[PDB]
Amino acid sequence: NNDNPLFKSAMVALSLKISIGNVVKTMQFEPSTMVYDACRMIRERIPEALAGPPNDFGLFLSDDDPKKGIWLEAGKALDYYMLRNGDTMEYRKKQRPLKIRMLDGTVKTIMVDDSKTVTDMLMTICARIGITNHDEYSLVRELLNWLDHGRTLREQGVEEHETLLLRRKFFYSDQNVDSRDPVQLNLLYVQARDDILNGSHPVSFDKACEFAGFQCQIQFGPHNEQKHKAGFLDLKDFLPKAAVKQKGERKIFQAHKNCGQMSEIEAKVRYVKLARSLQTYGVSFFLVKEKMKGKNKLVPRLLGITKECVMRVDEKTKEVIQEWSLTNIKRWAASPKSFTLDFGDYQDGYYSVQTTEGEQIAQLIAGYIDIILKKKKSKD
Repeated sequence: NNDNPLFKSAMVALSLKISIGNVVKTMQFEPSTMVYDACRMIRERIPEALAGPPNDFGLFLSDDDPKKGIWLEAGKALDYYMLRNGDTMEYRKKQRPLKIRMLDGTVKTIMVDDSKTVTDMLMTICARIGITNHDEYSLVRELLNWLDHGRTLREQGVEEHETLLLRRKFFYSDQNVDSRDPVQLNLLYVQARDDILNGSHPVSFDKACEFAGFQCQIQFGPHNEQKHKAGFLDLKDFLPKAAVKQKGERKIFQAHKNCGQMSEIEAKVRYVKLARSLQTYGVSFFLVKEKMKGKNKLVPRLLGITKECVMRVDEKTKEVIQEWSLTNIKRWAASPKSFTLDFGDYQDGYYSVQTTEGEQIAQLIAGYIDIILKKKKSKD
């Protein structure tokens, strides 16, 4: 027998455990409290919440599956988040370290906001490195597994120990090549070289050996028959996977010889101009399976996307069977198994093919459209 002089009924307040590091205090909020207000009361009742400027801190609901933890939006109210008495929010630092592979082999570490999408972080990353054309850029895990620009790193399963790659994804505008800025020249070189080498830029066997000849001149200096003889080369470092044939060593060394005493800068300039001169340059290819009239077996075929068109290309000859301008495409739709283009009245029938790349294809087509729309308003 003992009543409680402190008993208060009809209290309709969220009783939440606030977590900051080793510390866990319990605090009371009115459910309709804006999140930016909850952070404010946290800062006024727990001194460990003053360890950094407010803009660096947020409320975070954790989860056994890290991809499912969420940062609460400043503009919402606690009850939007179906909070029940006894739940924990962490008042948590928003900045995480992120490792991007640098051109000199080092890895720069950039602080990025764990609460923002990959689109937003790309501005941060390019500014900290000094890239101007950031809407042409994207990220891949070091390990063409492009990440999703409309989702955070956390919700795609990218862990903080992972090192990421900054690569050019869209080919909308090309600055001129200038031997007077060797740093910029080396960028354009490294970008064209990696695309040839990894197979993003398909090239003939003959051409793949000509690039390799330039790459030899750039990495070893003028050809030296004494040191650059049979067996010298690690072909996987100099040829696309498709191109690796020991017939190539002799062919690469010839091209290397034909450079004579070309300087490393002239070789880089000649490498970039050659790549830019191929009709494959700036085209993203995807492997799809078409259906022919009659033929119940599907034909493998390449789908090429550019800043101007979508293209049906032959898997071997690389010649363009058919090309549709992006302005002739009314809508598209992807599935985990298919990709489909609607052309409106420009054609009788949809274009539909099997591919595991439907979503990647759609993201490329939509990204080019978004660059085009952004460039049309900014020229008005």
